Amino acid sequence: MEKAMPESFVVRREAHLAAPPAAVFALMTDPEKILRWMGTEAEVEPEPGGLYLVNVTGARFARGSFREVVPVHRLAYSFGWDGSEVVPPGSSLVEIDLIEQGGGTLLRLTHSGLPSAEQCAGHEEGWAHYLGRLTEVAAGRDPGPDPFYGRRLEHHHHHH
Repeated sequence: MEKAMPESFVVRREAHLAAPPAAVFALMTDPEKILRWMGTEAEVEPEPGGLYLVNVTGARFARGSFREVVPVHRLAYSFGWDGSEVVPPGSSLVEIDLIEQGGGTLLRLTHSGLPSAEQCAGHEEGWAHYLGRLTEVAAGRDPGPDPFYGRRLEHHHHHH
């Protein structure tokens, strides 16, 4: 009936970036550049040994599980969007692929799993904004939107 990995439900999205594939990887390879567009706390390749991990939301993922790593090319790993319950390893699969093209760079995103419609509708809307925000950075840094971050000469408390 539905033993492991119930149903299928697969979501795929595409986007056109005017920047090369190397620039896109650099953004996901740099923990500080991410804070410029989303991410309140990120840390990658910390102590010797190499370890990619970023807390996109909350702080739940039980244990990491890298499947395949290919810099400036493609990435394969799972962790869930943490948009509901917890989404443990195997419950969903996230993959990002970079393809070089004459007119900008094409980025393909596939997210498998989605055991509930709320996660499907939430992930579809979540990935659209995430991908849309990334395009703004790829086509130009310093995003117009200021969901939380937006430094612009702010006053401060005077000494007393």
